[PDB]
Amino acid sequence: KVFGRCELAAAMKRHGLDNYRGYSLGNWVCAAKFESNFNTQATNRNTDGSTDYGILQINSRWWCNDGRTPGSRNLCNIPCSALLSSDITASVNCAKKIVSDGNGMNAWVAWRNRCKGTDVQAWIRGCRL
Repeated sequence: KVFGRCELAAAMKRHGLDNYRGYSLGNWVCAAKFESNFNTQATNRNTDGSTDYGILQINSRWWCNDGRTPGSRNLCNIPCSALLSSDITASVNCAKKIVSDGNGMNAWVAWRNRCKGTDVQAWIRGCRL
């Protein structure tokens, strides 16, 4: 499912992401935009053999099992495939644990490279929330 901008912002807000660990809603929308173009089915393989999954490109080395990243952890306790569902619930709850891990949203390279320090609120502008 390819989310609309406002649609995803409302879904993320409903799942407790606005201001989660100090990160306003615009940060998550911005990250999803540049990680996955709002597409829940986005996957991208990394050079170490791990794969990024779903709306927030959650990585199989640490956070989910894809049966294909040897010596990996499954700290979100989910199959990576669940991260691709049109329902973002699994992606959101896993991201909550990623962003609590110490490094905040720097765990997402596109957030730090393209969202951090910009006007992220513009990403929820015009949305009814």
